[PDB]
Formats: sequence, C-alpha cells, structure tokens
Amino acid sequence: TDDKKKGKFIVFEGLDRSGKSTQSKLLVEYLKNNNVEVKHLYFPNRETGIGQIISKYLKMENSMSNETIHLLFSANRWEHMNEIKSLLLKGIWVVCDRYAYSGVAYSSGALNLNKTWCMNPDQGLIKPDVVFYLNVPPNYAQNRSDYGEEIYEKVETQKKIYETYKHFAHEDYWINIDATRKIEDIHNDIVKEVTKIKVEPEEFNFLWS
Amino acid sequence: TDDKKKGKFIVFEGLDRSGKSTQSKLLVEYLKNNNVEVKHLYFPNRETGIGQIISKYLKMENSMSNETIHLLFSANRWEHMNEIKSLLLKGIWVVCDRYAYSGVAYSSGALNLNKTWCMNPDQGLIKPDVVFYLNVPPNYAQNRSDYGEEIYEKVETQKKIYETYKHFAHEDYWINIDATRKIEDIHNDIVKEVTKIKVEPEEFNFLWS
Ligand SMILES: Nc1ncnc2c1ncn2[C@@H]1O[C@H](COP(=O)(O)OP(=O)(O)O)[C@@H](O)[C@H]1O
Ligand SMILES: Nc1ncnc2c1ncn2[C@@H]1O[C@H](COP(=O)(O)OP(=O)(O)O)[C@@H](O)[C@H]1O
Ligand SMILES: Nc1nc2c(ncn2[C@H]2C[C@H](O)[C@@H](COP(=O)(O)O)O2)c(=O)[nH]1
Ligand SMILES: Nc1nc2c(ncn2[C@H]2C[C@H](O)[C@@H](COP(=O)(O)O)O2)c(=O)[nH]1
Ligand code: NA
Ligand code: NA
Ligand code: NA
Ligand code: NA
Repeated sequence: TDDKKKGKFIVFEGLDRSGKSTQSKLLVEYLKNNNVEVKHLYFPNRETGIGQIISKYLKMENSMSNETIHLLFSANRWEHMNEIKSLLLKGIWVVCDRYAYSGVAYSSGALNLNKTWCMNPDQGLIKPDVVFYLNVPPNYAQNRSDYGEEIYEKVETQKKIYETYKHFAHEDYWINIDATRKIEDIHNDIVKEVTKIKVEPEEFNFLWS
Repeated sequence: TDDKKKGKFIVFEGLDRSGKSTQSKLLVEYLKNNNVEVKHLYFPNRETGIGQIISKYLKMENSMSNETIHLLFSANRWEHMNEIKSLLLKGIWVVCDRYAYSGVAYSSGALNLNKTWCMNPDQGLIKPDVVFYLNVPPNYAQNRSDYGEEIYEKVETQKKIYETYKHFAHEDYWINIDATRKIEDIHNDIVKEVTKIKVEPEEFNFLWS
C-alpha cells in the first residue's frame, strides 16, 4: 500500500508557437536515453469528448461564453488526473505541454475572466515538480509555421496573455527560460535544470499550494 | 440603454422524480393564462455538445471523474446565461427545473466533492428570485414511472442528496413545499407564493450573494 509520488512531473508553459512541443519532445528523448521511463502528455487533449469541443472552439468552428470554455479546459485537465497519478505512482515521469497556468493566462488574459474565479476549479489538480516557461516576447513567434490558424494567435492577444503569465513569474517552481535562442541552447538549459532534481519518492502536492 | 431585470426567475429544486417537471409545467400554464410571458428551461440541457456528454454520463453509457462531470454540469449552466439575461431583460419570466443548487446537492452529496469547491464555478451565475423546493423523503419516489433508470436513482444515493439539500434549507430565497401531496395542492401553494411577488424592474443579482 505505497502511494508515494515516485516519478517527477514537469510542465512546459508559454505563448503560442514558443517551442513547447519541440522542447518537451527533446526532454523526453533525453530522459529515455538516460534511462528514465517517461510519458509525454499535453493539454488540451483534443481527442476526448470534451477535447473535441475545445478543439472546435480553437478553430473558430463554434463559439461559447468565456465561462463555459474555461470550465471545459479545466474539465479536460481533470480527466487526466487518474492517469497522471497512476504514472507518477509507478515511477514513470510525466512531461506535459501546458497545464493550469495556461488557464490563468489564457482565460484571464485573453477572455478577461477574473483570476480567482479561473483558478478555483483547477484547485486540487496535481502540482508539478517544476514548470519551464519558454519565454518569448508577444510579437516574436508570428512567423513560425502555421501561426494565426487558431483563435488566440494574434499579437494583440499574445500581449495580454504574456502580461498575464507574469502572475507566476516569481514563484518557486517557475523557471523562466529565454526561448529566443537556438533549439539546442534552450534544450541544454532545460537539461541542466532538470539534473538538479532530487530523485526521492515523496508525497503528492496539489494546486494551488 | 435599459439593462434592468424585468422578468422574474423561478427555479424548482428537488430529488429525482419529485414532480419538478409537473409543477413547472403547471406554473408555466398558469402564467400564460394570467397573461405573463414566460419561458420554460431546465438543467441539464442535454441537447448541446456538453449536454450530450452529461446525458451519456447519467445513462451510465460513459463514466468520468467526479470533478469532470461537476464541471461539465456547471459549464452547461453557463451556456444559458446569455439566453437567460436576454429573456429577463425583455421582461419574459424564466421557470427552470434545476439550477446550481443541484450542483451542491448532487456533486457534494452523491459524489462526495467538497461543498466549496463545487460552488466556486457556479459563482456569478444569475441568481433567481425564488427557488421552490419540492420536498419528498428519500424513499418516497421509488415507485413513480421509470425511476432507477439513471445513475443517481437509488434510495441510498437519494438519502445523501436529501441530506445535502439542507445546506440551503434555511435561506431566504428558499421555499420548502411538501411534495407528498396531490398535484393540485402542491400547485396552489406555489401559485399562492408566486402571487406574493413584487413585479418591479430591478438590478440583477448573482450567485452566491
Ligand atoms: N528555437 C526555435 N528556433 C526555430 N524554430 C523553432 C524553435 N522552436 C520551435 N521552433 C519551430 O517553431 C514552430 C512551433 O514549435 P512548437 O514546438 O510546435 O511550439 P508550441 O508547442 O509552443 O506550439 C515549429 O515549426 C517548431 O519547429
Ligand atoms: N404529486 C404527484 N402525485 C402523483 N404522481 C406525481 C406527482 N407529481 C409527479 N408525479 C408523477 O411522478 C413522475 C415524476 O414526475 P416529474 O414531474 O417528471 O418529476 P421530476 O421532474 O422531478 O423528474 C411522473 O410520472 C409524474 O407524472
Ligand atoms: N482560455 C483558455 N485557453 C487555453 C487553456 N489551455 C490552453 N488554452 C489555449 C492555449 C493555446 O492557445 C490553445 C491551443 O493549444 P496548443 O497549440 O496545444 O498549445 O489552447 C485554458 O485553460 N483556458
Ligand atoms: N453531480 C451533479 N448532478 C447533477 C447536477 N445537476 C443535475 N444533476 C443530476 C440531477 C439529476 O439526477 C440528473 C438528471 O436530471 P433530471 O431528470 O432532468 O432532473 O442530473 C450537478 O450539477 N451535479
Ligand atoms: Na497554439
Ligand atoms: Na504543442
Ligand atoms: Na432524474
Ligand atoms: Na424534470
């Protein structure tokens, strides 16, 4: 009856097209190489029933009130908690593009919802060991593949989101990484910060502690 | 640029198969007769994308974590706020089977979620003028048409839900109605309590004030 967290849980955050996927795949490949068992997840997961509606929303194929889409994103997060506990419990690590901090930055920055009201439903989600924030200025990524395809990918929106991410900018678990560099440079900083991680089984923590 | 609430907003609450639909249809028919324009709504609304998943959940055709289904119910509530404001603004009344109080009683009573965590996401929903609680004891309705068809319709669950409804039992807007009587008796009590309602345009209020 051991229910200690054995794996470590790592989150990449950032504006749209900031290299989250690139970096998280790199981190994953590096951990498989160094023999850590690891599982790559991401939010939103567009493949569930809730995910499908989220996806129609991001493509501007439907529309919905600000409150409804926020709660759907949060529900999509909650449908992964058993899977996430499961893995962590098994000592498999979890590397995830996006988490609840996306809730605040996007729902509070782009959709102007109250910050506290946005955080409430995500309260009690599993807390990660570290979040890497791939920091790029609001106008930086407008030229990368496909940008502007989904609803929030306009620089003026990216500005507000960028401003709203600051709400976590000075937290302990939060590591600003300059993502205006070469892929390999970003990657080594991440690997370096990952190596400074304690490997011991511990208790789970929960948002927003 | 008038944005006063003109209509009145009435909610029926109660355990499963307690006569909500019966009473709300009666109230509606009575208001059309006395020449009030009125719109009958209900939650969950199973016809939207979110509604469809809620519906699969109640039929036990899928399953999901407690947190996810709660947030879907709350999202389903939020997708009706524009429609509800719209009507109230126009002076059309709204009579509704079920609202956010169902969130507490069901999510907190049957699914054992924390009461405050359940209320948070519904905070900011339009507050109704009155809630009629069709009060029946937990074992009372087990013999009415079709009972036991959906997930919460087992007396042991109805017990907890019944206990959890008490959280509103002593509030101002909340009117206990003995629903163990004849349809016509229940109806006259409701009509009598409805006639004691002030007809004047006012400001909107919001949950959980
Ligand atoms: N550091 C970088 N330099 C140049 N191109 C990059 C860099 N990082 C990512 N890209 C490219 O920019 C686009 C966005 O990358 P991606 O990992 O999918 O971002 P995100 O997950 O944030 O949406 C992709 O085409 C990716 O190849
Ligand atoms: N007071 C009553 N006496 C006898 N039968 C009733 C009474 N009220 C409702 N019913 C019947 O019991 C069942 C549940 O009624 P309904 O209005 O659909 O409940 P609810 O909306 O709470 O699910 C229906 O068959 C209804 O006709
Ligand atoms: N409003 C809001 N948007 C979110 C939330 N989580 C993710 N998003 C947005 C961020 C991205 O613009 C978008 C698409 O995701 P992607 O390309 O995978 O990072 O979803 C959330 O919780 N709230
Ligand atoms: N857990 C939970 N259940 C709800 C909520 N709202 C409604 N329900 C349940 C109450 C009823 O059992 C069920 C079916 O609705 P109905 O027959 O229309 O009253 O939905 C909610 O917010 N949370
Ligand atoms: Na994106
Ligand atoms: Na991505
Ligand atoms: Na029911
Ligand atoms: Na009903």
